[PDB]
Amino acid sequence: EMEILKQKYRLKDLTFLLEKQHELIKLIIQKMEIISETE
Amino acid sequence: HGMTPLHLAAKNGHDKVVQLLLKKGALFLSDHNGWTALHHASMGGYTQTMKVILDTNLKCTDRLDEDGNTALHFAAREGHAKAVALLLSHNADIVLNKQQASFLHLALHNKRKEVVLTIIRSKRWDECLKIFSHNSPGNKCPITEMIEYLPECMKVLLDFCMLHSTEDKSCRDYYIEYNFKYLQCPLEVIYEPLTALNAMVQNNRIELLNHPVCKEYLLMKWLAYGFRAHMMNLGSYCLGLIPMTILVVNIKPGMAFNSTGIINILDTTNSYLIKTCMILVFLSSIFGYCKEAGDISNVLEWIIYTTGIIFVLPLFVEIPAHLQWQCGAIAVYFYWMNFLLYLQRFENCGIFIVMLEVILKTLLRSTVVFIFLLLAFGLSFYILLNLQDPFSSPLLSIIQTFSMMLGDINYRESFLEPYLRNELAHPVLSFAQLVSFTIFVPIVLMNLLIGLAVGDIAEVQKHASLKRIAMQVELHTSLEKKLPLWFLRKVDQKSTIVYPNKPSLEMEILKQKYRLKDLTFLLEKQHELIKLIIQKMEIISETE
Amino acid sequence: LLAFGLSFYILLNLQDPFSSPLLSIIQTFSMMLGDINYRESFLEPYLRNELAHPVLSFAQLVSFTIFVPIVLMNLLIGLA
Amino acid sequence: DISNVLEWIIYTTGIIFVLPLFVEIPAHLQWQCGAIAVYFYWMNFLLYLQRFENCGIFIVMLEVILKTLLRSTVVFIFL
Repeated sequence: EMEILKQKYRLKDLTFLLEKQHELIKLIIQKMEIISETE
Repeated sequence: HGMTPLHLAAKNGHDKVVQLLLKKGALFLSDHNGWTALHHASMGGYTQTMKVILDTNLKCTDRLDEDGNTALHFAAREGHAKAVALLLSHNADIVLNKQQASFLHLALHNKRKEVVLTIIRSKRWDECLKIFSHNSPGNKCPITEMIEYLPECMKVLLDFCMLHSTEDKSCRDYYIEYNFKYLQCPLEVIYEPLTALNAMVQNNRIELLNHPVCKEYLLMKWLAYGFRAHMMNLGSYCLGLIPMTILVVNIKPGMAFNSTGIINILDTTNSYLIKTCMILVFLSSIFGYCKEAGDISNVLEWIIYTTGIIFVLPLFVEIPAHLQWQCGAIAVYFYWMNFLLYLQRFENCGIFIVMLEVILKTLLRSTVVFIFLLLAFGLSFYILLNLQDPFSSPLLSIIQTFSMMLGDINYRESFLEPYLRNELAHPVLSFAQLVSFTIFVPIVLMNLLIGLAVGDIAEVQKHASLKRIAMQVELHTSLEKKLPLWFLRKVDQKSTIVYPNKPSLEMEILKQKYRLKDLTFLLEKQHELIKLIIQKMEIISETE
Repeated sequence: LLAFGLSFYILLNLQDPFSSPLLSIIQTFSMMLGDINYRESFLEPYLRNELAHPVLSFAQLVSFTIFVPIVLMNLLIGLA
Repeated sequence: DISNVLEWIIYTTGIIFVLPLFVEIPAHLQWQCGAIAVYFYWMNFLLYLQRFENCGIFIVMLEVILKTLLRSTVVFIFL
């Protein structure tokens, strides 16, 4: 039970960090500027 | 796909651009498959976009796509509990899907615990419970769905139905009340007696079945009709079981008797008791025959009734005492053997009867090997020890072998005394056969039986409480189906006040698997976004 | 025990151990542990023509031996 | 194999038991061989029952228990 709970906490931390990373990448796409491929 | 740029903005959850579009003369249209901006916001679970888009017209809340699903259906299916709460608070409309799958049903089928909890805590929980399909092959009543899929949500709902009040010290001030609204199917085919309990027992909801609400529901049904029916059945059986026992105990076996009294000089001392007992036995046997007119139990009851008729037959026509008392012995033996099965419908004795049945079944399975071993050893002992009374006949030889299987080998009297007196025809052969028999039957066969029994008992004890509650539920369901209309409404309570003072691996693994699946999906989306970043970024310095 | 004791009391009424209902149940309780007095109680009366119901008594003996000392004791040992 | 030895004993004792068909023999040896033959005949029928879906597992259990007993027989005989 202790090992399974530790794995679950590791996965929860991975999930939280992935949400933060996804938000940061969305910000990168939102704020970056494009001057060559403007279609 | 007719996707408006507003649809794209809602799909990717960009509040500011949605506000900019809506402010500068945007219009609410429908893309291919009938979706809209609210549908995409529900799919993405962007609550801010919902709250910004909902207060502009108040007309896109209830829109049907090409399949009939609304924003609430997508929000509940994707697992966005907060978006579901925001939609429900803003006068969301519940409409059955073209498939007849409501948003609560979609949440239950996808096993979203927090969405279901938020739905239950919503002020419109009863309304959302009301609308469901009464005839669709799937998408059954919500209570059954949560019993099957999410036992924890149902446990929380029952604790909400616990109604634990007067929590002011343990000073005999408790008036805790039990409510039974959610244990009865809310639709109103046929009327199933106990839908919730049957659903719980079918899905092995032992943790849910052990809840105080369910236990008290079963207890209330017991005191309502189950105890009455149980007492009626036991009295009907005892009316013939008991007088037979008095007849056997108060009359010396092998002696003829009739209504007047003992006829084998006439006693005329217990004449009234004897006449009453035989009258009761005859009436009970006739009642049993009539109930048969209108399985091992059937054969047992038929033998009991026939032997009861023959035993008390001298009421009208005299019969020899020999046949009378043979039938009396058979009748009393099978009467108590059948009372054993009558005890099965109890919460304290049923599991022992189940264990007895499984052990008996295993013994009957092994009886072929048993009788072959007994035949071998009995014929051997019959040839070897033919000059002894126990082994003087083949049938007596097999019966004696059966008797000594249990370890009661008469080693001294059967082997040693004849040997020292020079009575054994084949001494070495007889002693070798004795050693072989002792090694084989009483050691190996009995050890095999004890191991099989220890496995059977362990297997039965694996599902003890579930089996007990299953038998109780089945008995109550049969009783409800027996009493058609009036007794149910007479005894149905929906509420009872109780005075206490008297004045886990499969679920965890599945949760981990869902977490990993969500991580995988988010990683695909993140990888796509990074690929887009590489595709669209511009490079002016390192052009090689 | 009540079933088997009453059966043995009717079937073997002419024997001292089963001469009374209470003694019959006590004797059945005693022979539960596998101490069935097969010879003295069944075989010797049978060869001397003392059993009132020989076939019934032998069938009941086989049923008792199958039921109590085997099945009941095995059930108790598994529960323990 | 145990089956081959069982069958050989069965056949030899069967020949000796019904030998008076041609040559007379003392009844003592005849009936000793008859007892041996019938005992081993039913013991071998036990193995013949093994090729069934209802009795095979009991024969397997008997075999494993017998093997364990033969393993422990050294300590048994010393005690």
